[PDB]
Formats: sequence, structure tokens, C-alpha cells
Amino acid sequence: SHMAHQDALPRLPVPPLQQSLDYYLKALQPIVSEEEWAHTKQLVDEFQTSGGVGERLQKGLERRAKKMENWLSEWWLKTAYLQFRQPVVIYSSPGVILPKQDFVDLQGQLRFAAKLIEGVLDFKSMIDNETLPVEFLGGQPLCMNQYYQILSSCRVPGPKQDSVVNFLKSKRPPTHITVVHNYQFFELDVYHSDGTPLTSDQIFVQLEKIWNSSLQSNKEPVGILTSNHRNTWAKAYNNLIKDKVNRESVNSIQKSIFTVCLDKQVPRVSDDVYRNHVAGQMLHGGGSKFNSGNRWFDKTLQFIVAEDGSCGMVYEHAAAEGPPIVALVDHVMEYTKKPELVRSPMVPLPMPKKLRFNITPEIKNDIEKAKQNLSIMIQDLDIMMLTFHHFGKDFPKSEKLSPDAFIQVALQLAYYRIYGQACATYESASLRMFHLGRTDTIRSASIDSLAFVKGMGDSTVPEQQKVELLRKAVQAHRAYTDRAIRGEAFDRHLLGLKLQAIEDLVSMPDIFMDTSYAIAMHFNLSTSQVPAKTDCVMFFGPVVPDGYGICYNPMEAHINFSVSAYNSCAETNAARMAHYLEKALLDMRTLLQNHPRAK
Ligand SMILES: CC(C)(COP(=O)(O)OP(=O)(O)OC[C@H]1O[C@@H](n2cnc3c(N)ncnc32)[C@H](O)[C@@H]1OP(=O)(O)O)[C@@H](O)C(=O)NCCC(=O)NCCS
Ligand SMILES: C[N+](C)(C)C[C@H](O)CC(=O)O
Repeated sequence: SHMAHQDALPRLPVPPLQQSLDYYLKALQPIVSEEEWAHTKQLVDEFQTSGGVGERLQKGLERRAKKMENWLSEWWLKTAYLQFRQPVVIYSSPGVILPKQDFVDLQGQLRFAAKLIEGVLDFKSMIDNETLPVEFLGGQPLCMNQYYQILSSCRVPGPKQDSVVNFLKSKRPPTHITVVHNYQFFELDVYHSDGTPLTSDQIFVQLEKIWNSSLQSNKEPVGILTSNHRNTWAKAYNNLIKDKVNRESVNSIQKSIFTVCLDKQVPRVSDDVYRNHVAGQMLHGGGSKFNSGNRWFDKTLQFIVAEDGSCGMVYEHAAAEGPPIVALVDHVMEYTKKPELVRSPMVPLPMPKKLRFNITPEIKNDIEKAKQNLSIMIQDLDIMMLTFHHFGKDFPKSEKLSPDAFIQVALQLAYYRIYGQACATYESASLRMFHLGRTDTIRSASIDSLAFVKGMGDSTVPEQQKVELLRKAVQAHRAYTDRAIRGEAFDRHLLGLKLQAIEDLVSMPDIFMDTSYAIAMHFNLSTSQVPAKTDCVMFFGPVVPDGYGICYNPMEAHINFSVSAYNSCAETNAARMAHYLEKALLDMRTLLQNHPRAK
């Protein structure tokens, strides 16, 4: 981003060794047996003794911070995404459901799409001009690098690890987006010769041509290849681009500013599961029989516009976190609401280039293999969307409690009520106050959270006593949060020590092969908060076979929740988890209301 800004920002720190190990042991107590804790406790003491293993690894990290702009950046990008071989669909790329639009006919659908494209191009203006406003997370300026990674970029399949291409700052920045309709991709320029952006009306006229140039779904859904295992896609990709035409088409897709998906009508479903289906549409496409083939999941930004009014998006995670994405959404959405003005006549426009794909028996086979893979993925996904209308940040705030901590504590209560024990819990923490900062881990399962969940369901504990435990759990969570955004958490630090050991060519410390670390890094609950002015909601699949993926947008009067699970694990159920979460939130409000503070 703006160089002047990025330079004034502090570099990612390396927390003290003893400090992090201290927090580690604390966060483990509620999720591991006493026997395992005692053992882990021993490993830690040795690991940090003077002239020991840990001390040496720690020095390595500090040297790393001196030789790099961010000691964690590259390591995190590779281990979290580039080296993650599972399909990006569901397992990595978050999906987003935006507010349903009122268009009723195809003309309105395209009308909205054109407005959306224009809105994005407007946001891009600030990016190219480095005029994008400065953000804060608590009186501290935040890194804006992520904003210069989302547009005109794409992920690229690699035989061993993937890579990412960014053409935003290339010699001749791309001036075209890509539009997908009935599995067919089209290259569309959204800028004039002079360099001015096309207007909503102009873009509309073009979208009309595009739609009529692909009225039927008779072409192979080549885009579905992008939803397969990364290793498999890497080989299919390499073969796919052997053809000049194919290579040319893929190239346009990768360089395009962003992709717009014009989804077709899908089989009407029961109103009680409608939202869950739309969520599926945005996350994976619904299947090879619906809209999954009308996408290119390597593309950083994909905006989806259904024909029934539904709209949303799915983005490739290597590029950024939710905040930057929603900032873009809030701007675009608010832009689509801007009234009209001088609808002067516009001169003829060129015909959008159709990105053809020469299919061969080998490619066809890859496509079919991709369809089968995706079917298995989809069928195994259990999604439940929950709109918590009872209240939002309003209640927790009136109680002088952090809404996010209130929600996280509520989730811990719900989980305990179901399984009778706590579990490793992950919550995304933004480290953007640091140059190139991405995230760290806030662990919601703690000593105080466990003390609360137990006392809460205890029919022998005074209701007033449960209130104290509640506030203490929330405060303990707020504290952890404050430390996390300040680079004082320990998860990324511990990962760094492990990676430092590998690089130092020294044996893997037992502390990392310890059963406790395995449990600690096996997140049965993987979560994140993605606040937005737009009444939208995000979602993603669980990070472990027996876990849940929960995301939420805390609004003032309500909270948009998404809960995912895998059907392969009989012990988990999205609907049930959502129900217990709704009830945990209500029960906590009831407890606090029953015992007011003032007088
Ligand atoms: C962890 C994190 C979500 C906490 O954010 P937060 O804004 O501090 O959340 P809180 O619930 O504490 O605060 C929300 C609101 O309640 C208020 N509040 C907090 N504590 C309060 C209290 N004790 N009493 C009254 N109000 C309080 C805040 O001022 C804020 O006010 P607002 O509604 O006017 O903005 C944030 O630090 C973060 O890391 N966000 C990014 C997460 C991310 O990366 N997500 C995407 C991952 S892909
Ligand atoms: C979805 N989840 C929590 C697994 C990953 C976050 O989106 C990103 C992060 O916390 O690094």
C-alpha cells in the first residue's frame, strides 16, 4: 500500500519465550488431562532452560525479525495456504452471502451486476490512487497491504506447492474483468481508451451481449477443475494450458481484475432450508449440475449474482482476511444504492471476447474426475445458517461487556452443554497493526471459560455466583484478545519456533511432538468474527474432521451466524450446535437480566 504509511508501522514482534510458554500451559489446562499437563509442564521447563533448545530457537527468530520485514509472513502464507493441498473449495476459500436484491427479471439481474461492477471499480480507484482511508483497531494504524493483493490476482496450481500472481502493479495493469455465464468465460474491458471507467449503463449493455453469447449450458464446465485437490488440479492445469487457446483463456482469467458469476435458476427448495442452500451456492456452487462449474476458484475475488435475487461471493484466502474483503463489500453495496442521474446515450461498444476452451479426451476425463470429487465434498458438508434476531452487540454493551467475548463465551457454554467438556478453540485475531500482519490465535477455551460453563449448568451454584463467573470469563477473553492483536499471543510464536527448528536442521523438539500440542492444534471449534455495515454473513468449512466452522457478523440488534460441520463425523451436527448456541446466548442474557448491577 501507500509506502509512507507502511513504513511508519511497527514490525511484527517476537514475544518472550517464557511468556508464551506460560500462556501455552494455561490455555492447555482446560483441554488436556492432568497427566498430560504435568508431562507438558516438564518439557517446557527444559525447553526454556539457559543454554537449552528453546533459547537457541528463540534467538533464531529474533535474527529472522532483523533480516525480514515480517518474520512470520512467508512462513504463514506457505503453511496455512500454499502448502495446504486440500481443495480450496469449502476447506479454504470463505463464502459470503450478501443482502438479497429485489430484481425480478434478467434485465434487473444484469442491472444489479453492472452496478456492482461499477461499485468495485470505484473502490479500486482509491487503491490505484493510494487514497484508501486509514483504519484502526484501537488507536493504532493498520497495515493496508492486503488491499493490494485482492484485485487483479489469482492463485496458481503447483505440483508441490501453489503460488500467487498479482498484476495490479504490472507494466500494463489489466483493465478487464471476467464474466462467467453457463460455464462460459468472457473477457470484458471496464475501462475506455482515455482511461475512464465504463458506466453502469455501459457495463449493462455489455453484460447483455455476454448473456446472449452463452444462452445454453452446452460447453464443458472447465472451471470445475479448480475445485479439485491441489495436487490433482496442478497436473490437470498443466495439461489444460498446453493448448494455445486454452492457455490464452486461462491467462485472461488470472489477470482479470475480478470475476463476476451470473448464476442460473436452481430447483426451488423448502423455505426452511433456503438460506442454507444459498450459502452452499456461494461456498461451492451447489454441484456440477447447478453453478459449481460457473466459477474459477483460483480467482481471488468472485462476485456471484443469482437469478432469484440472491447474491454473494467467494474469495481465495491466500490473499487476505475477511475485514479487507468486507470493507470492499460495504463500499460496493452502498454504491449499488446510489441514485441515478444523467442517463445520456452511449456510443457502440466492442463485443466481449469469448474465452474459448478446446476440450480433449484427457481434459474431459479431468473434468469428470473433478465432478465426482466435488460431489463427495458437497454431500459431506453440513451447513446451518442462524439469524440471531433476539439481540446483538446492544445487550452485551449495556452490560459493559465485550460483544465478541460474550459470543465466544456463549459458544463455549453451548459446546460444553453438548459434549460435557471443553475443546481446543480457535478465533481469528487481526495482527494488522504490524507491517504485513495477518493473524494470530485467540484461544476461547480457558480456565475462566471452563469455570463458567461448569458453574452455569451446576444446579447447586447460586445464580448470582454464575454472573461473576460469566463476567470473569468475558474479561479473560477480552484480555487475551488485547494481547493477541498486540502480537502477545503464543500460537504463531510456537509455530515459528517449530519452523525455526526445521530450518536449523535440528531434531524436532519433543514439545512439538507432545500429545498436548496435538490436541491444542486440533481445533474442534474454528471461528472468526467478520463485522460489516452490510447485513451479510461469511462461512467456511471446519478445519478438522470432527469439528465445526463458525463465523458471525455481530450487528447492533442481531447477529448473523453460520455453522458448518462434516457428515462423516456422527458426533457433530450443525443444526444442533446452532440451536445450543442460540440458547446459550439467551440464557446468558437471562442470567444477567435477573441480577442487575446498578442498585
Ligand atoms: C478480536 C476482534 C474481533 C475484537 O474486536 P472488537 O471490536 O474489540 O469486538 P468487541 O465485541 O470487543 O467490540 C465491539 C463493540 O462493543 C464495544 N465494547 C467492547 N467492550 C465493551 C464494554 N466492556 N462495554 C461496552 N461496550 C464495549 C466496542 O467499543 C465496539 O463498539 P462499536 O459497536 O461502537 O464498534 C478484533 O480485535 C479482530 O481481531 N478482528 C479481526 C478478526 C478477523 O481477522 N476476522 C476475519 C478472519 S478471516
Ligand atoms: C477460517 N479460519 C478461522 C480457519 C481461518 C481464518 O479465516 C484466517 C485466520 O485466522 O488466519
